[PDB]
Amino acid sequence: IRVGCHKLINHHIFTNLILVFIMLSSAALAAEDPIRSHS
Ligand SMILES: CC(C)CCC[C@@H](C)[C@H]1CC[C@H]2[C@@H]3CC=C4C[C@@H](O)CC[C@]4(C)[C@H]3CC[C@]12C
Repeated sequence: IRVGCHKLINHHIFTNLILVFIMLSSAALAAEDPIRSHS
């Protein structure tokens, strides 16, 4: 059934966790070293 997966997508805590992961995955991009490739 597609109803079970639909409820999780349109949830209150699931959409917050995926949103805080997006703004935290960006910080992983800013911390990279551009000079030393092998670090
Ligand atoms: C968890 C991620 C996505 C957000 C936090 C990222 C920052 C705060 C973390 C990610 C990897 C970490 C680095 C991993 C390895 C080292 C080498 C060590 O000799 C000095 C600290 C240093 C340089 C860490 C500093 C903190 C660091 C840059």
